[PDB]
Amino acid sequence: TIQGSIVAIVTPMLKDGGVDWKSLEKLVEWHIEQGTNSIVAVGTTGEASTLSMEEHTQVIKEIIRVANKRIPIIAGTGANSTREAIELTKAAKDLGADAALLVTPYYNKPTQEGLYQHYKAIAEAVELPLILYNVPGRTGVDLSNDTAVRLAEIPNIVGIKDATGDVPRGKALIDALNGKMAVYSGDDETAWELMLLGADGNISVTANIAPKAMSEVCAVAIAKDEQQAKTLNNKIANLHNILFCESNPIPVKWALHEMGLIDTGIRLPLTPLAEQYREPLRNALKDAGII
Amino acid sequence: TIQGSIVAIVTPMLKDGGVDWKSLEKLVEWHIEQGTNSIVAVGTTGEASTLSMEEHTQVIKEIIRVANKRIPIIAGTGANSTREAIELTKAAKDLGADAALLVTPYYNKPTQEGLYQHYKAIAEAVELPLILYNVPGRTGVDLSNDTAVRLAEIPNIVGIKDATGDVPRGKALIDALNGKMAVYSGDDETAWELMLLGADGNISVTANIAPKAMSEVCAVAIAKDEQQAKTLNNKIANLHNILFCESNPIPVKWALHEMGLIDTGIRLPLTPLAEQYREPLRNALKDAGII
Ligand SMILES: NC[C@H](O)CC[C@H](N)C(=O)O
Ligand SMILES: NC[C@H](O)CC[C@H](N)C(=O)O
Repeated sequence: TIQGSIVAIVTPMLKDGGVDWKSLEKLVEWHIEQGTNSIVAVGTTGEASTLSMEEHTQVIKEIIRVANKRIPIIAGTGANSTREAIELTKAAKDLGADAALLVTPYYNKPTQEGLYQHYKAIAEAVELPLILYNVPGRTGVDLSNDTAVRLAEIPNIVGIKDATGDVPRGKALIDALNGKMAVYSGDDETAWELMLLGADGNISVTANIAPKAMSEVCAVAIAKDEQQAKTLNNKIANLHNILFCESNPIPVKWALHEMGLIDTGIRLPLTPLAEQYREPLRNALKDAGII
Repeated sequence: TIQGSIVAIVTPMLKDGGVDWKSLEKLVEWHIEQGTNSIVAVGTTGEASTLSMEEHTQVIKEIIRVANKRIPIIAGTGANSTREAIELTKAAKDLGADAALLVTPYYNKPTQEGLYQHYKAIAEAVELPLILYNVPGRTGVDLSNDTAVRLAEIPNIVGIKDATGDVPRGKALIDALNGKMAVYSGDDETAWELMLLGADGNISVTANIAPKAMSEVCAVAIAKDEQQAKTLNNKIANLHNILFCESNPIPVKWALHEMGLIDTGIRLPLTPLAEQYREPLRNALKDAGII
């Protein structure tokens, strides 16, 4: 169901590290304006890790309050604790979220069976649509294809954000599923292919700075028009790259700063994009005509 | 300054998942009797991840209580949020812990400067001996040896638990430091060796089930008695592989239960040891002469 360009929105902040609400609001209007099809409130890009449970909720609320049921809101509710995860996902449901995005427990390295029990428990406790998120590189674990298929077997588990970048792998998964649950790309670099291979959209980082372009690439990629997917994606490829020259979302948050859309806020352990990649990013933004 | 066999103690649980204060005290009293030099309260092996801040504090509290100041107690105060890490570290300092172990921020993948700043911030915020902890495999990040050496400059940043298993790298660190801060092995398998090369001890998983044996091994390798370290390690060198047949602390918590010391308690996303590894471990234990 949820399709298109789904931007994983940053959580704008002030120089001191407090959430920047006036700037958060403006960004939601701007995505809805620009053609963004949905939004993940407080995902990895949203500095979920450095936000308190209250800020997590406040943001989820604000994004839902400014969206005003105009486009669906997916609430970031992952945790490396099953219990903790149930608490954020219910909070989300109560706040009126359309769906929840739960990354695989990071750092405690659960077994594949633990990964199965973890999600099932969450699925049977809060009646909300749930979208799994696999990004081994960050978590320390890797939700196998077979595990994903066992889970698509659960009422409430409706999709899986796939950030491997491993396309044929992503393809195997989409095929094995036969439409039982959605798949979205969690890798901007190869999202156009994944969607061209039948993925329901991209939970995009690049979409923070180029929402129109992206939703256009998504539309035509889900539409199965190979050449336009390539042709329009190519206009923004350089961006999928330069936005990870440092850990996401260090750069995109600097990208948005150069765009004049947010202040330089970012919570430690994260840091402002290193002075070294600031001209390199500034040009890439100019080559793409975003400024 | 704290040296020898340092056990990352498990956090015993009842079938329902709540802490087993009865058994926890027994294990603390039994590690002291066996020869364990220090305990790490609520670290990875102790499920810091699935215990609330309330429980996190209760456990450091109880372990500090029962030890009665007979051995030093290190508190696992790590978090991937700087502000949070500071709160966890403060509570430890208030509870009366001797030092604090802080795994590098996990999952948000900070830059090396981010790592430097993060720890620099905790050191200046809390007046307490601190022990860095690097385990790329679970965090998605790698505290470079050069960042570690930079960080050794900071007054109360007094050591680093290297879990890489990368011995050459390990010695190169021990060398560069020239005593600026203590180095511990975060890897049982190669600990005996790292210690022969200058390391101040092992923050050991195996010490959970073979405290006396590890205690023996730590001492002799700290004495630089090569053959002895080697000969004693052998007694247990196979237990270093079996305790990780699944994600630590999954195997270890079983062993302790097989040793009739704790109940089957373990929190999701983690699970009881998979049946296919139960006999194998039992016989590895029996071999070692533990059961
Ligand atoms: N308070 C919100 C929540 O902590 C954010 C999740 C973050 N990854 C963490 O476990 O710290
Ligand atoms: N102390 C509660 C806190 O949520 C612990 C979870 C944290 N992600 C950890 O690895 O320790």
